[PDB]
Amino acid sequence: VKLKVEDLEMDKIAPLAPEVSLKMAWNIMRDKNLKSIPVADGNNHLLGMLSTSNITATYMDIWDSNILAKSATSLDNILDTLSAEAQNINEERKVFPGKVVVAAMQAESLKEFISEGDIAIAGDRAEIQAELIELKVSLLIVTGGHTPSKEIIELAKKNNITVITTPHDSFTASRLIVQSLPVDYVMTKDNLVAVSTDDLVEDVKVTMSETRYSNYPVIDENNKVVGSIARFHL
Amino acid sequence: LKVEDLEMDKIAPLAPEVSLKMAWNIMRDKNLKSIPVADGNNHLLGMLSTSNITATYMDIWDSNILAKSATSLDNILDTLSAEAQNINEERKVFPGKVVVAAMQAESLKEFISEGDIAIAGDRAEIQAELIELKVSLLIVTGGHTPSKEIIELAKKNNITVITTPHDSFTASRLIVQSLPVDYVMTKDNLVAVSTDDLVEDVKVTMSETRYSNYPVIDENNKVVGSIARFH
Ligand SMILES: Nc1ncnc2c1ncn2[C@@H]1O[C@H](COP(=O)(O)O)[C@@H](O)[C@H]1O
Ligand SMILES: Nc1ncnc2c1ncn2[C@@H]1O[C@H](COP(=O)(O)O)[C@@H](O)[C@H]1O
Repeated sequence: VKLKVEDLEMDKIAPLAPEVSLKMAWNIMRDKNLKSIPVADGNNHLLGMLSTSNITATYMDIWDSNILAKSATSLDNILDTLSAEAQNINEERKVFPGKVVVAAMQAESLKEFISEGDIAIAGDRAEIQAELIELKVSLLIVTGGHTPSKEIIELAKKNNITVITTPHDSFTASRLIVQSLPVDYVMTKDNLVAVSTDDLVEDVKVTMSETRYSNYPVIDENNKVVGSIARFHL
Repeated sequence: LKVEDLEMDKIAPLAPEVSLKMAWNIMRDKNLKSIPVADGNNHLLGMLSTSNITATYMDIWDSNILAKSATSLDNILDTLSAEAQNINEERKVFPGKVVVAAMQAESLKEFISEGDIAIAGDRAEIQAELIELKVSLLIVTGGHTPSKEIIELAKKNNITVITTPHDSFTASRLIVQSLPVDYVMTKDNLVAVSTDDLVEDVKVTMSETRYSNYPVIDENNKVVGSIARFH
């Protein structure tokens, strides 16, 4: 009998969940030396492929802010990525709709640069933080590990502004934050070339030579993601 | 069947001083998982993967990174779409850390030290104090070219000063794309293949590793391209 895909020895790795961050994804991938990994849903049906090339394009190619918006990046992803902790959470805002801005300026001229719904990265100055609150940023990120005073926190409570503290400095926090993005915003979703447990190895061969992908997700006869295969397993 | 017989990617190798940005553009546009790096005589120096680029962006705490890597100013200018208003022509290296000068005048001394790379806005006072602190590189944001006065101060004190159209957040994201490929690429245990090898023998070689591509050399040890399992 000719060989089928299940007859091979492949990478039986658990697919990623679509809500996990680029950062969580890269750690999982790097630690298995994977060039790409499947994404699946709660029922373990194929949603996507995620390549290191996708991650990289996301860093190397961005004019676009509201990126946090378009990706619907969640607060948990930002806290994890910035090793941060929340002092107040607007529990009814799931999306941060504006752009990321380093509040470099002094208090009076912040309005020329920072709008309602923006994500502002500020330092340990109460004056700055109060003005960012009055401007109704969707998220205040305070740097240097300098947890804000109770007065500022109560003002965020009053106005329902999400406020968090990271130990990182503004530069570092600016480099990190894009690692927060969920995989599902970055992964490939269309024209997925998948392979069945029961396809003949000789058929898969043909199929694989048609494209140049590092890996192909393997799906069982019940349509569930079982792992992935590469040219190397042939 | 000889390796040369086969059909391959005939891609020109990267020069080792090229930035990650420029390198990614060439790869992205030729759809390359990896690419050879070679010297000015076309002898093999290394292999550069997108994994090596990504790892550089994800896993980095290490400032002085600009220093460790001898990142050049032309690389920073390109990446930041910047213009130089003064240049210290006797300094190839920027040795300190990158710091966003978000702070106020009198407080800068606590966070910024001599040799640092300061990202600043359109404030003469701040720019002047940064100069007085002897930063290696003052980067000015928002397309806000510094005043003649600030320019002459940089002149007398030999401080490199440049202006980028980008804001501080974006400058901070971009700057790391400046590093030269040779700081990032794999250098050792390079697995290469001769134009004049048995295709059956490159098959055994290849199965012992999981690399996307293997660079191809002729019998003069010149890099002619690369091949993959695909081929
Ligand atoms: N098996 C696949 N089917 C369809 N698209 C893929 C597959 N694997 C990767 N991709 C996508 O195709 C591009 C190149 O993938 P890769 O070869 O894995 O670097 C990236 O956008 C991937 O997300
Ligand atoms: N042909 C090769 N020989 C030796 N090392 C390589 C080769 N290609 C890539 N590498 C390195 O091995 C690691 C994985 O590369 P890749 O499989 O191309 O993502 C990266 O650090 C590469 O720089």
